[PDB]
Amino acid sequence: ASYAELFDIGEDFAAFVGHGLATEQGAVARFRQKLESNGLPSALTERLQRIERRYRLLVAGEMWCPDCQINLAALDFAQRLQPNIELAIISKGRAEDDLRQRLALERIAIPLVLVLDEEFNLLGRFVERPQAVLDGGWFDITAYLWGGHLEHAIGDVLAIIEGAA
Amino acid sequence: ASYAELFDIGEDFAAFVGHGLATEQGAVARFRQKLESNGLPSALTERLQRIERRYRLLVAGEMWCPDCQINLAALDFAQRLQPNIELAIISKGRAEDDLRQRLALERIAIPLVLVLDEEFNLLGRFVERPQAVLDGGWFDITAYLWGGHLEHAIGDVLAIIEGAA
Repeated sequence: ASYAELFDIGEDFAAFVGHGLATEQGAVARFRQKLESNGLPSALTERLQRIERRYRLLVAGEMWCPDCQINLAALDFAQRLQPNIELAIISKGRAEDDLRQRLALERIAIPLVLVLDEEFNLLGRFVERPQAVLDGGWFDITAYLWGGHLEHAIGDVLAIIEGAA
Repeated sequence: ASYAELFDIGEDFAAFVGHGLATEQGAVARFRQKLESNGLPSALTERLQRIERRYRLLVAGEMWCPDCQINLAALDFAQRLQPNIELAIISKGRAEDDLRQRLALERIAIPLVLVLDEEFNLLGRFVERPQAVLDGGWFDITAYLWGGHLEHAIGDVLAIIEGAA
């Protein structure tokens, strides 16, 4: 299926979360509250506000995955603040079946977030975790699992949008 | 999660089908029409009508899978004819994450259909294909992919219900 066809059958975040176990919806609620209370740095907030074109994020994720709970709570926050961004979420299994060849991936690590423009051209991708976490060791991964890198998922995605033209 | 918790977040067949690509919904429509036109043997139809207790089928499946398209179209038919049976469908990924240990499976072949009673006790399972297809060769698998074993998915499931007490 084309990226447009996949984004069409993808679910929105509210629906995605609504299909999760009570425990998993509570994990997402926890990461959401951290952003709602702490907010975001002003430099990042400014970069978000300056996004004036429409971007589509095609995600492969699942509500039982801790990395999806973490990073998608973040990207939902961003999208609710900046509705020029929109997420649609398909399954890991569907990504394994239809996205592995074109993306040149042997396996699908979730969340896989594909950043597309309005004509569904692929601008880049975020895979599993923020790059500052993927460059780190035990310490960074641990703070991340605690929700201390939520702003990095947003920053990474903005970076891909910014990196394009 | 318990089998009750998993069946609760499972989607019904109509919803499951509604999230599929137009092409995949057409495949399901095709297998449905074959049952709607041809029907079922009278011996099988009788065994279906005699199911007087409530049974819950917890399925792991995905709309892009040909085996799920085939066998779940069949089991939906059965359930619409015999509403003492009810399907709820969760993802392959969630089955990989939460059902592999308790079922003693190294991998999840879909559809995985777990047959449970009303107190969510596991009576048995159907895995990927009907047993008469799994015992066959190229010829049987080919007729199966063409939809010539739809009645066997139903029969297998009734057999598990019948095999219990």
